[PDB]
Amino acid sequence: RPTDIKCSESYQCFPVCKSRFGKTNGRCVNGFCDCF
Repeated sequence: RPTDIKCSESYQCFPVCKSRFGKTNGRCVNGFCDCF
């Protein structure tokens, strides 16, 4: 899902998603993290 976690770049999200939600990967969509 998309979130409201602000980011400039994807490598910011990926570990945050893996840490928080336990998702496989994340990507910065339109300046906000999307985890999947």
